[PDB]
Amino acid sequence: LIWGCELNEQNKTFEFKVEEKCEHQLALRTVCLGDKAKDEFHIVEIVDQEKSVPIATLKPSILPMATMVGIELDPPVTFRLKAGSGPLYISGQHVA
Amino acid sequence: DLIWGCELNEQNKTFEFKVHQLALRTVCLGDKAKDEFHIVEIVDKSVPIATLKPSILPMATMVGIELDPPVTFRLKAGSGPLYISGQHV
Amino acid sequence: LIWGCELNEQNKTFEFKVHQLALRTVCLGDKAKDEFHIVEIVDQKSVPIATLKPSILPMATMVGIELDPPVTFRLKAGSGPLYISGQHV
Amino acid sequence: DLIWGCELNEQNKTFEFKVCEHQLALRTVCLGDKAKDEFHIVEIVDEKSVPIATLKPSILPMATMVGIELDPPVTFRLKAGSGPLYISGQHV
Amino acid sequence: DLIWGCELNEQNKTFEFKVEHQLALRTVCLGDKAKDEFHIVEIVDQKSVPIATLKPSILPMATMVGIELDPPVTFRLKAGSGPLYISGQHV
Repeated sequence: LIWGCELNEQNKTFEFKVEEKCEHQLALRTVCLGDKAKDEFHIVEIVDQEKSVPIATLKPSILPMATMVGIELDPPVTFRLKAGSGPLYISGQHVA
Repeated sequence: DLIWGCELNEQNKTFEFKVHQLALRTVCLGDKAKDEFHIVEIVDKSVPIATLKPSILPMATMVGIELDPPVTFRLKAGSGPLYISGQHV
Repeated sequence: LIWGCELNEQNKTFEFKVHQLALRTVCLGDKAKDEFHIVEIVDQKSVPIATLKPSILPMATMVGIELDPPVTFRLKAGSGPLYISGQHV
Repeated sequence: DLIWGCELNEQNKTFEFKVCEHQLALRTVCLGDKAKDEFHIVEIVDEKSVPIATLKPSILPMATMVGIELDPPVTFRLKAGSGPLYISGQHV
Repeated sequence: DLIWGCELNEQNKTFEFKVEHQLALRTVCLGDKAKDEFHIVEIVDQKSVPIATLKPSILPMATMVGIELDPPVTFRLKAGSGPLYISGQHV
């Protein structure tokens, strides 16, 4: 199944988790802005312990999405909107 | 192994791919699309997967996205033409 | 190994003529007019695969598009020169 | 498995990555939101420097790196620009 | 395996990768002083095949995926002044 989250200013941080192990990874597929996103740089980072790794920088009028290739993560994973108001959408898939 | 494609627009905001797996390859705008952000998502949960705008980014390459039918593509925003392309796999 | 064509305003078509073609990139030449070019794959019908435009996106990387002969490439919109590259797989 | 990243910027232009064996697979390069609006170039140093990415905030603020798998130690340097420029990768 | 690259420019429009082992291309990118014009790079099968078009204020680099090449190959700057840089790995 396809997975998605939305990061935005009210909800800057989203923790993806899990009812089974199983060992399934989350493979990122794309990151993309909503069409009422403010016209400013939006930066999405992966958080783990404190270290975060920026992985995408976007801006509506410059670069509104990015294709993610090869990123496979071990749950639990935390995504965070380091900069920007969003909506910023992340998509992915379950992988074995 | 052989090419598939759909078209979404204002009067056709949806396309069900029904009855193997679909590998997406590209999403791109037609040349008369209006100059606005277009968002296409997968519903089966709604998950956006591309945001495009003719004078900013008129296409994207999709990598790794392989889907089991049935899946519906929706144009969450924008009026199209927006084309999705892919391959049976 | 390496292969490519050139579609343009005279030559809108190129037929890849009968194992397997892996597209690599599609890119515009430096004198394409500044307009939307669209390239579709035609079958034995039609699936737009790249939208480009010199001052917006003048090339794209193709990933995962592997084709069985025959297949034809059409310059649906635009003057060209537009170049496709590929590799026999 | 675990995600890796580094920040190259004007103060710290060079970042040396050091570790049963394990390559570093790069995933993305991207600019910070206060980077100056100028071209940033990043290169791998081994002395021969090979540039791998050029970015600029108002033109192309990030890129996806595909297939670049490196054997430690690797050195990243900011050939141009002041950053922040962020690199992400995975142990593989 | 190991990192390879070359600089192509107006004075040196060609670079020949010379001789088992293929070259997997990774990126192409422009220098911060390239002029603001379309640069094109093609593989010369010595049919030259363009593989990239870039321009500093529109698109200053691109990611190559799946291009693996047997030497001898030659890369040619079909337009543009450069510096244009190409990167790759021996696979």
